[PDB]
Amino acid sequence: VPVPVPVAVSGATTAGLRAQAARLAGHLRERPALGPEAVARPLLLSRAQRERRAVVVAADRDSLLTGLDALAGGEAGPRLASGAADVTGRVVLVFPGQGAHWTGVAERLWREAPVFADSMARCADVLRDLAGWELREVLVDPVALERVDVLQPVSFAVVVSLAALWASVGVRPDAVVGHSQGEVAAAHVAGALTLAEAARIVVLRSALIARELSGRGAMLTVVADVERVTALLAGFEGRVCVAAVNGPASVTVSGEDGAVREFERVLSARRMLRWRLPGVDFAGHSPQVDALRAELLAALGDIASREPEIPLLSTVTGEPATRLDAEHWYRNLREPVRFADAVTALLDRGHRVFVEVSPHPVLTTSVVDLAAPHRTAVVGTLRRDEGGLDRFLLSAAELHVRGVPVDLARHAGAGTAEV
Repeated sequence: VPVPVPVAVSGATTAGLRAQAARLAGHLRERPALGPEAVARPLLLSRAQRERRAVVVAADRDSLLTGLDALAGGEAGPRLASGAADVTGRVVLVFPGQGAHWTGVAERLWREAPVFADSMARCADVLRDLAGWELREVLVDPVALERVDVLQPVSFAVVVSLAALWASVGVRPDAVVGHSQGEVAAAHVAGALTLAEAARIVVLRSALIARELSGRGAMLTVVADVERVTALLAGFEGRVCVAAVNGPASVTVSGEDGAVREFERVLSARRMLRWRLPGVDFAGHSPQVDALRAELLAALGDIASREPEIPLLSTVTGEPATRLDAEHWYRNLREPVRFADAVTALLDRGHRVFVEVSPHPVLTTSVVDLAAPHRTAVVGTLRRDEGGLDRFLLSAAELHVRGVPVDLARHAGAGTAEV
């Protein structure tokens, strides 16, 4: 099977970029034996990367030529990224909460990307000791993944490992932020927790949720701002509460299933958009969590932690994180998620590049909403049913075309073919 490479072209203008695409396609059509793997490296390392940039991520001629023809003709394509190389400022890795996972994610990337494979095997080691089960086996098991005690640790391993893959192409965070469950991964990636200790927290906390909360609640995201959602919760006091504030158009609420379904009727009547968080069978960030507190502090005990090597913006406080002790990890389950606040604090400190480290983008539209009016690059990593190295490289290309430093040449091969 051919391997995907990022094939880069650029111009001083959009019409210059389009003409360069057409010229490359013509060159390839004059040379029938010439593949993307022959030309990709010199296009990156031997050509200026100008103001208007595109990348076609392609493993074979035909798919490269399809991308290039689309680019030349001003059309979008499924493995074509293009943009203005105009973004400057610091880089944030965002780790999302539960609801982005899709069954089968990470298996293909384990086969295709040795840095990701490695991280995933380091995770499997730590999770084997703790949870018994074998990470790679569980990745493809839809029945196991519905269980919160399996899903949360698998999700943690996947996003830690995607972060390692980003680092291998030279995209390292200046700051991190993790929404609810993602805060543990963010803390690890920030250097505040070992892999082992982070994993212990996710494993012990997720097993306790599964025992005490699973089946007794649900969580719902509403396309609306928190002022509006709070108005609509009149009469739902103590039954459905605000659990997260993600942006001006994304607020999540939490409660017992019946009560949430009553609230959905309020929203429906009013033509408001909403959806249940998939795979979430508990009322996170609600008073239901009070009863877990004692067993959680006991199971966690003393946390082995250290000062983060880069800033970790907590979604407990919306501010740089203090002690990451057991009480912190309880509050990361109990208290409303201040995601919008955390992202806003980063925007106000010159962060302009946001990489959601996830199987599928769930918080990117909120980051885009919050960032306005600043010039920013906001990308995800994988998408539902697109778990290949090709999709990862397309995400890396989406940064490159906005002028963010990324080492696409790491995956560009060993080509020496020119012009």
